[PDB]
This record gives sequence, C-alpha cells and structure tokens, in this order.
Amino acid sequence: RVFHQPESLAQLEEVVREANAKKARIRPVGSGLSSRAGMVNLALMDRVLEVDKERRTVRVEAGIRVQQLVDGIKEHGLTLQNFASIREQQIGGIVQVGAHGTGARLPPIDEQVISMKLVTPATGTIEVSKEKDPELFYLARCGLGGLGVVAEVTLQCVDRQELVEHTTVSTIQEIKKNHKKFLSENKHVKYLYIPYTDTVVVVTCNPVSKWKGKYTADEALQHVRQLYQESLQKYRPDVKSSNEDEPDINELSFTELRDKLLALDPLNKDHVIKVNQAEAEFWKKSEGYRVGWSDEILGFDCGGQQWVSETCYPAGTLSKPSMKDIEYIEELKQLIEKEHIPAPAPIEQRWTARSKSPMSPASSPAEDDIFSWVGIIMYLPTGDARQRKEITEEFFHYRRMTQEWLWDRYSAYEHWAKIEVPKDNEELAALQARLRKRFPVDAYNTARRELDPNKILSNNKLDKLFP
Repeated sequence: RVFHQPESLAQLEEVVREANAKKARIRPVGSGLSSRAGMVNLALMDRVLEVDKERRTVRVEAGIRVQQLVDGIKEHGLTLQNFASIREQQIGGIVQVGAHGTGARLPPIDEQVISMKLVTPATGTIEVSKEKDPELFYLARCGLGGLGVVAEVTLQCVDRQELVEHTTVSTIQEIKKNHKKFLSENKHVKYLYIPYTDTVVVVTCNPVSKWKGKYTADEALQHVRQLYQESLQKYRPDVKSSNEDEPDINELSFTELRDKLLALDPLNKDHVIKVNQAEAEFWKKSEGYRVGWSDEILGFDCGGQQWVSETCYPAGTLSKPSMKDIEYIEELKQLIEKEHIPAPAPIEQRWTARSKSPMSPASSPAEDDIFSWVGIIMYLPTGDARQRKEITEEFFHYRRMTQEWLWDRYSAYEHWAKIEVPKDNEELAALQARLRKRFPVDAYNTARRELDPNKILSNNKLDKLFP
C-alpha cells in the first residue's frame, strides 16, 4: 500500500517518473472515472496561479475544489460559467468526465478549458491547447483520466453576476407550447418532473436588471409534515408514542422531509405515489423568485446518498428544436407507470450546448447542436444494509428499462461519471460496440498506448469500456 500526496507539480512529476521506471501502478484519486495500485491524491495542488481580469481567465492547479476556485476569483469580479452537481469536486476530475450545468447556450465544463498541463508517464509534462497539439488537447480534455494526470488547467470565466431564480409549476402540454421560447430566452432552465403526477417544475435563472432590480414557507410544508405523521403512524405502529421518539420534524427542509418520507417504505409504489403527490402540492405552493449570486443559485449544497443515472441525447437546435427532449420524458413516465416502478421525484432535465471534446456525450461538429441531460434518481437511506441492497437492485432495474427501451432510440449516452459496467458479457460486448460507434475509441486507445506504454495509468473500468 503506497500513498502519494504531491504538494506541487514538480513533486507530481517525480511520482509519475518514479513509477514509470519501476513499471509500478498509480491510481489518481479525483481525476477521472472511479487494488495494488499506489494512490496519488492531488488535494494539496489547490492554488490559484493566475487571474486575468481582462480576458476573464484563470489558471489553477487541478486539485483545487470548485468552491475554493469560486472564492479565489470572487475578489477579482469573476465567477465560473456553469456549475455541476456538488461544489466539492476537484476541477481536474470534473473536466475529465465532461460534467455540466444547465443552459441551452452554455457548453459543458470541459468546453470551458483553454489549456492544461498533462503529466504523461512516457513523455513527461506536456502543455496542450487549440494551438499546441490540438488533436491531443480536445481528446484529453474529456479524457476520462486515461491519457495522463491533469496537473493544471486554464479556464474561461465570466463576470460575477447576481441572478434571479424563478420557480413555476406547469404541465407537459403547456411546456410543449413554450419550449422553444423557454430554452432561447432563459440563460439557465431546468424541468423537474414528478412521476405519477402531471406537475412539472420549471426553474429559470437570468441575470438581474441593473436598472429595474403567495403561500408562506410553513404553509407549503404543512401537508408534507402531516403526511409524514400519517405515514409514521401507519407503517411503524410501535413508533411515534409522541413527537419525542424523533427530533423536531419542524425546521427540516423539504428535501430532508422527502428523504424521511420515502425511507418508511421506498419500494412500495403506493407509498411513493403518495409522497410524489405531496411533492407536487408542495411545489404548487412554492412559486416565486429568488435572488443570489450565480455560484449560490447554480451550486448545490449538502444533499445525501442517492443512485443517479443521467443520459445525454440530442435535442436539435435552438432555431429548430426537435422536441424529442420532451418526448423522451413522456415515454419515460409511461414506462414507470406501466412497470409500477417506485420512482421518486424529481426526474431532472437540463440542457447544454455542444462540446468540441470528441469523448464528450455532447460532442458534435455542428456548433448550434443542443443536448438534453435527463437524470433518474432513487434515494438511499443511511442505515440497514439490507434495505440499501434492495433499493440498489430496484434502481439498476429502473436504469436498465430506460437503457433497453429508450437509449438507442434517442441516441442517448450515459454521463461518464455515472456509467456502470455490466456484469454479463453479452451486455458488456454490446456496450463496447455501442461506444465504439459514438466516440473515437481507436484514436483514444492509440494515444493511451503512446502516452502510457507500461499501462501505469489503467483502470478496470477504462479497460472494460475501451478494450
């Protein structure tokens, strides 16, 4: 068991060079897709190197966390273009898996990278950009951590702006009439779908005007707090001798209440339907506006454990949306109800512009191509490993239904951070051929063999995805 924690680029280079001579194996921690290999952690390479206010760019070591980056460039009037799930991830790993936010004209995070430093086992450290080995630059931007350890990145930033977040409820039929307007006139937009109900939550975010500038929160949580009591008295009849066998349920957020509610019987579709109908009623009483800075409006703060499958599929152009992003959801909600899947809320739908990284699920040679990202979810309660196993079993069946009935039809490919390798060799061979028809696997494996001949930077997952 060897552990490495280099504090600088020079120490990381020494680690990789030392492991290449001994032909040993190293495993970067948070640098790509998730043993005898030595662990190399980049958490100490976390400093902002350069901040160009005039070009609105920042150069950072790749081990820095998103929140640390935002707080660093905040003093210079700059912020990040988009934010993915969790500000707790290192920037190098976020880019290497092609993470994304939402916004039909905003591209994924890997497209925000102007250049980077690649520490390769064979050729040392190389600097790549659109003018320095651009073929390798675009391949390695969303390189899944296989072409080398990303040590530094230069990011294109934008001005720090206050944003207005608007939350409304609607329906699929009303959304289909305003979809083209919704995607084109809003900087950020996402739809939150609630299985077994017709309620759709629409969230938009736009910069505040530098000129211009219903139900109480307790009123909206009332029916959720009492449905929990009716469930806490129905499923566990030997509990709730008072409200004192559990901390005060008031001052719990809706997200924490939903987690408590589902945990009482998460695999019963009848109970999940009741929870989802309570959620739809909560959002109906939660329309309104919020104002914050882009990082605190688009960032996510302390959720929980959950299974998520997110896929990326083309949705046409802003000038001519194919409307297949909505039709995918219509068929998905149909499958859930046909198969009685106990699917909780929300099914999250987001959009991005294209990426020029060929390994990105949103890659396209057409600059105006837009992509829809849809995530299905099931929540995992902390506690009994037995119930966590049965929820996991139900989730992989839930995921497999979308995979076998939807993905090939909509040209959908899974987010690299969420991709799961199948155990059956029949499904595994099909996945390898499918990825080979969408991404340049041959060019990818060729660069891997050249930059790492001794296979020091190799995962079981990468070797299974791209044989």
